[PDB]
Amino acid sequence: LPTWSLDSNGEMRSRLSLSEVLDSGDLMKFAVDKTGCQFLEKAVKGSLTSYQKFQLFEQVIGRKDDFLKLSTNIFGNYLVQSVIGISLATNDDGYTKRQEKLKNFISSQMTDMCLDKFACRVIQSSLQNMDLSLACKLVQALPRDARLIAICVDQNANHVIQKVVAVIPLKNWEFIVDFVATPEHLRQICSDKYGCRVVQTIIEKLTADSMNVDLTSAAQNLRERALQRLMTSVTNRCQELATNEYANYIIQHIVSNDDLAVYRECIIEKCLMRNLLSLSQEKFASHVVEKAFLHAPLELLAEMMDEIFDGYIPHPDTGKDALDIMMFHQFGNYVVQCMLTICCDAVSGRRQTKEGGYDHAISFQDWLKKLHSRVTKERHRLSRFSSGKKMIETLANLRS
RNA sequence: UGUGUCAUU
Repeated sequence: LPTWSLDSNGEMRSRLSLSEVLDSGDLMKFAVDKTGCQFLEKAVKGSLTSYQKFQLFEQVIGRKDDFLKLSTNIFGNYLVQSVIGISLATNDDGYTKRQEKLKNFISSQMTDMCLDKFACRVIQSSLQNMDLSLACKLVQALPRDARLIAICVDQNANHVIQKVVAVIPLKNWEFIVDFVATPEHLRQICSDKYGCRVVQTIIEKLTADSMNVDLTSAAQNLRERALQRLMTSVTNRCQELATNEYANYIIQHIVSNDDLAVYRECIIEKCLMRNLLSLSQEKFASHVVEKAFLHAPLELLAEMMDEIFDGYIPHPDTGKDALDIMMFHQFGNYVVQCMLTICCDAVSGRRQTKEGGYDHAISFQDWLKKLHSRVTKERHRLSRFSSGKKMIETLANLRS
């Protein structure tokens, strides 16, 4: 800090005024100092005269280099966000110029700011607070090449994309949806810890659910088309995605959401059906298989059940079947528990059995009887395992 | 007996 602002202890003076700091030309020293910025942050929340604001506007968001330096600073980024807020609240003759300048500063450095731990916060605040027409311009400044992948998978920058999706109309970021849906991009992004979160957020915003009822019908049509395009791409690679350590959450989200029912059915038909035994033995895809059992429409559920009970040839020597394999498998056992719980819920009326113009209770009773018969026959081996004890207890609870 | 994300003074 400037010596004029210090005690004989080398400690920032108390009773310092905002105007002293503004007048001094030393603001940049305060704004990057923990104690100095703390003072500024408190001072700018109080009453400010027109000239105090004018000075803050000039010194904090008025020149590109100082704006970037504070925006990328651990302490200064807070002051930048505060001053942007004051600027937006001050409708004097300088308003338009200030906001255009802010848009220009940010746009010109968009990628670098998004990737920065602190400046990404300035971006997010600006996107939700600036006049919408200007916030849309920021979105336009996002890169469209490999740098956009870097942004999507970045620990900081992914939150910028999530903010865009939250507070900007789809038309402005539809290019991101098309970018992500490119086969090679989808692969990279979905297979990333942060990238998969970005894709899930996009899917959520593109869903015609209770949160989108305020869209005009024209906007709904734009959304439906973008969703259809993204789902086509996801469906084209669902085997790869379902089995992946991160992308399996995306497939689960789609399968689990009633508002995505048509896409749920595509996925089940495209990569799960005929692969249930194999996928049930996978660390990540076994969770997807469970969701499919839990949410499939009755006709597909019947096909799935039929596949487990009768879809596979028993081992030529031992006579072990798919059910034997899954019940004792480290991941498969949870799929079998899921099947049983579904059937018990249905028969005990915890799950609605009417669908497709028919009451399918008879089907659930049938599947339940097959499970009960297997569990009975194999009760001794099953009782050796937590999963087996659980199934035995599940059937015991139903009887009661 | 089996997986992630949810990040600044």
